[PDB]
Amino acid sequence: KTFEELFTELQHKAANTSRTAELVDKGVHAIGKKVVEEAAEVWMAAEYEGKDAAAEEISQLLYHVQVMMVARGISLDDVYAHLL
Amino acid sequence: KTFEELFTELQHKAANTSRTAELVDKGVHAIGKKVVEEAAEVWMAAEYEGKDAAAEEISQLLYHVQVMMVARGISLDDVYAHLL
Amino acid sequence: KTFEELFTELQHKAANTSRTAELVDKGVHAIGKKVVEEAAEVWMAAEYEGKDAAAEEISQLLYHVQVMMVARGISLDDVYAHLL
Amino acid sequence: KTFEELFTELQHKAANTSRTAELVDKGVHAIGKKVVEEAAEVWMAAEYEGKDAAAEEISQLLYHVQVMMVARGISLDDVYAHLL
Repeated sequence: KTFEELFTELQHKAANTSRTAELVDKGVHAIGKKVVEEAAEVWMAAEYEGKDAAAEEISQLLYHVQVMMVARGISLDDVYAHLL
Repeated sequence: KTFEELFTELQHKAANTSRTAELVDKGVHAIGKKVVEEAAEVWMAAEYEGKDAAAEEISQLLYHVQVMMVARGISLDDVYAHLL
Repeated sequence: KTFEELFTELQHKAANTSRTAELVDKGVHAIGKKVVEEAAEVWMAAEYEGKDAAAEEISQLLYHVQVMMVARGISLDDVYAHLL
Repeated sequence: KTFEELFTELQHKAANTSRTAELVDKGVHAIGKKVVEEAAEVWMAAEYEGKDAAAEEISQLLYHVQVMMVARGISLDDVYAHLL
């Protein structure tokens, strides 16, 4: 249920394709389009929709950011080190 | 050092202003501009820069996403419930 | 060759589908994804690529902005009135 | 009143500062933030607001795209050549 647990789950699913979202294969460009569209959706939901809708969009944004981390070999420690 | 720990730290700093980034006062629009500009920076860094640069940009994005959550009263449980 | 001429060409192609890009049918959400992704690409090219590459990305952005105008029934006069 | 005329007006105002918006001085990064935030505003207005509000946001996006062209030395011919 932790951010760290779900991330390790994604690193394993990326070790290989046709089941769960394999954007890692498509690459940075494809993942970047999603990050960018989701950020706009997060802003949109935060402004016009309810808390639940905003939380759903935020989860999609986080998911794609995590996928981008997996695609570039970035770890939670690398990111956390900067969150300070 | 956990995503959950840093988030609770921000919820407290939002209980009041002029010290650490108080975007919560400015509102959703101000935070949204940041989320959107940071997403594009994340994509840019992921494509042209190194792993560390990408991780720094990602941390900035996550920070602003967390701020947006604080501003809208969204909790980690709300978001995590959707990450599944 | 004028912005105004190409726009009127697009308004006609939207009067009906399967030839040239018919995003008007898919709707605002689909065109919005493109505008938001191209905006980031424009920023990216402007920063890391040459003038021609940046011009190509800018043309893609303008095209999708124009499509959004068509999809929402917005005219050049409506927009131009605000450009002042 | 034409896209081409307003653009030539901006090229002259960029020949020098403190009157009309001088982004050109601040550079690509500052203009890029605007392009990226305006694209999200364009999408937002297109989805939730009226035609006029969408037109106003579109005008702001075009203005900044034009400024970006000025800042990078890109001409209308360069862009128009690609719009085909």
